[PDB]
Formats: sequence, C-alpha cells, structure tokens
Amino acid sequence: MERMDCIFCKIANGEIPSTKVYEDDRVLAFNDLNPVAPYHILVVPKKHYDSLIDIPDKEMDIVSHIHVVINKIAKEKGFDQTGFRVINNCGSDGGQEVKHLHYHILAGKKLPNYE
Amino acid sequence: ERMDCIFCKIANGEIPSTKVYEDDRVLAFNDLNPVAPYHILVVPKKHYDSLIDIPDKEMDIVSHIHVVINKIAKEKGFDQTGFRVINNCGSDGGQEVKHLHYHILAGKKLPNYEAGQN
Ligand SMILES: Nc1nc2c(ncn2[C@@H]2O[C@H](COP(=O)(O)O)[C@@H](O)[C@H]2O)c(=O)[nH]1
Ligand SMILES: Nc1nc2c(ncn2[C@@H]2O[C@H](COP(=O)(O)O)[C@@H](O)[C@H]2O)c(=O)[nH]1
Ligand SMILES: [K+]
Ligand SMILES: [K+]
Ligand SMILES: [Zn+2]
Ligand SMILES: [Zn+2]
Repeated sequence: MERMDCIFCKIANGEIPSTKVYEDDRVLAFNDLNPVAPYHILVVPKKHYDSLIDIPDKEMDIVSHIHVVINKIAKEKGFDQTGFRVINNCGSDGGQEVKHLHYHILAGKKLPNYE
Repeated sequence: ERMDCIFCKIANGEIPSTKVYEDDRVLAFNDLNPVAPYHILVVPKKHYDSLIDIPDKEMDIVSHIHVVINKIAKEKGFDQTGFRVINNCGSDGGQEVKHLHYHILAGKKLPNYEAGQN
C-alpha cells in the first residue's frame, strides 16, 4: 500500500508534484530533483517497500518490471545506444536517503568509473 | 556463449574465480579489482551483452539476480548495514565486460561516486 509520510508514495500517487517520464499501474518514473547527470531519472513502484532488502523473495518481480520500464525509457529518450547506469542504494552504507524503493537511471554523459 | 567473453569462461568454470553463489542459472564471484570490502559480481550463466539486450519476456533473470543479491546480503550480514547494486550498460554507462552483470558493493559506508565523492 502507501505510507502517509513517504515522499515517494506521494509523488508516485500524484499528491506531490514531479516531472513524470513514464507511468503504468505498477511504477512511476520521474526526474530527480538534484541530478548528477544530464539524465537522472528515478523509477519507483507505486507500492511502498522501504528498500530492496525489505522486498520478500516472492515479490521480487517488481524489480524486473522496473527494468522493462528502464529499457523503455532509455529507448524513448535516445540514450540506449550511448549507454546508462542503473543504481539501487540500500540502507545506511548504500547511501539510501529516501526509504521507498527506487532505481536511479543515469545517462547522457560518460559516467565516472569507480577506482 | 562467447569465445572472447571473460564472464562466459568464469561462468562455465573454464577460468578460476572466487565463488560466492552458484545455482543452475546464476553465479556470483568476487570482483578481481574490488572497490569495497564486499565487491561481488552477479551474472547469469547465459550470455546477454547488456541490459538492453534482454527481451522483456526474459527480464525475470533480473528478478532472480536480485533474490541472489538479497540472499548473499543476509548470509554475510550486510543486509543490516546496507549495500549498493549497480548495472553499467554500454559505453557511457562504463560497461567494460559485455556480459550482463550486477555489482554489489558493501561492508563500508560508500561514497556517492557519481556526485564526485571518493
Ligand atoms: N523529484 C524529486 N526527487 C527528489 C525529491 N526529494 C529527493 N529527491 C531525490 O531522491 C533521491 C533519493 O536517492 P537516495 O539517495 O535515497 O538513493 C535523491 O537523488 C534526491 O535528489 C523530490 O521531492 N522530488
Ligand atoms: N573476478 C574477476 N573479475 C574481473 C575479471 N576481469 C574483469 N573483472 C571485473 O569485471 C568488472 C567489470 O565491470 P564493468 O566495468 O564492465 O561494469 C570490473 O570491476 C573488473 O574488475 C576477471 O578475470 N575476474
Ligand atoms: K531504495
Ligand atoms: K552488464
Ligand atoms: Zn512510499
Ligand atoms: Zn559471456
């Protein structure tokens, strides 16, 4: 379902404004407020999960659906052939700040390589 | 399978690696050049060049990879401390090895690399 205090529940259900790039009955994709690349898009389920590690194994296909949507967005926006990065930050060490499952799509420039 | 693919050779057991997970579909192994105390690569045994080369109807391999990630996290204890999952797709994504793989980084407070932190 949803969480009353969750900013991404409210963005996903339209109660807080965003710039939407894709929507279906299971997910919303919208531009990040603080982009780190020319494309910085968040893909979220409409159902609230706190984080990846909180999705039961039996429910993990939400992540596959998110990935079908990521590929659709990359093709539509013309960054599939140039390339892109997909990130999930889980919990404290992962750097998660908003506790509602989200995947970052970063594209439109050559991204840094971790060294 | 691809002759020039390091990960096909690691997956079919032709090349040595340090194995973290294996089932009939997926292998996970330590990255040769780790950037965190846990730096694990999770790969299908089947070769796909990249995320965009997976047909929609086969995207369940990504869900299975994520079950594997969570299983490893729970075993190792970084379920509680946190972790990051990364896929690099194509040139600008920084993909080098053109065989679908996910990076798991864990075991330390990770920097926001794409925001410039190291
Ligand atoms: N569009 C939008 N993005 C937000 C809002 N609040 C936070 N963000 C973005 O949400 C992301 C949270 O990612 P995290 O660091 O939790 O992985 C950040 O990149 C941040 O800029 C908001 O109100 N609207
Ligand atoms: N274990 C192992 N990792 C490798 C080998 N060759 C490359 N790698 C790792 O494969 C990763 C590829 O990530 P990419 O940058 O393509 O997303 C790199 O982090 C690199 O260290 C190898 O022979 N063995
Ligand atoms: K998340
Ligand atoms: K890949
Ligand atoms: Zn929420
Ligand atoms: Zn391969």
